[PDB]
Amino acid sequence: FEERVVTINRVAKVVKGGRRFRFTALVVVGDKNGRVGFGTGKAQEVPEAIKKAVEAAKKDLVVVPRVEGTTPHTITGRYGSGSVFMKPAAPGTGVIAGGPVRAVLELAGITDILSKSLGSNTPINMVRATIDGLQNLKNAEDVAKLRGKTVEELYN
RNA sequence: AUGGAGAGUUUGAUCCUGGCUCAGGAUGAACGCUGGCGGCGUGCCUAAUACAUGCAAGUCGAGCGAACGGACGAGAAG
Repeated sequence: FEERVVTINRVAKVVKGGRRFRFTALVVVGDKNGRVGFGTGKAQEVPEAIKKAVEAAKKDLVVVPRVEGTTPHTITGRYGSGSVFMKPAAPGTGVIAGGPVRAVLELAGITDILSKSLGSNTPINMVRATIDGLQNLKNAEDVAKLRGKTVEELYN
């Protein structure tokens, strides 16, 4: 699994002595073949935080439906105030996405997509919104099975 | 399906709300520095301010009278 460090944040807890600092890492994990995960890890040192995040991301991996390097249908993934619109694109379009979304889509093995972050730009909520969208993605075969029709009948 | 990227900044730290700021494209542009050439364009946006000088509306003799020019070529031998 490829691993990309989306953000590293120095967080502080106030004690009598003063502020105690730890580092938080947000990491996306993917095989670049329809499985992607995200995890957060916190530690006094950044390498240890990254490592914990990688282990967390591997624990939660989501299967993404892909139609020839794009998504099956347009979707708006929403989590909290985070909102990400993702529209399927033709080959050679490239990944048109910003910041956290790019990492998630690339590691999921999506090479062509149109995306816009419509909500919060906070990295974690953008990632969760993106994952939500991918989770609500559906494939024609499953829709056909659920609706008791052939894929051809689905499209008429 | 031919088409859609975000970032910084309120806190000890946080999530949110929210404004501010930036990365792009464009111009009858101006200014600074610099400057080889060619092709094709563009060039008073302001004082519908005032304007020296030349030029930008004439033509027709197959409408007309008249005037000039007087060829060709009429006479005398100084």
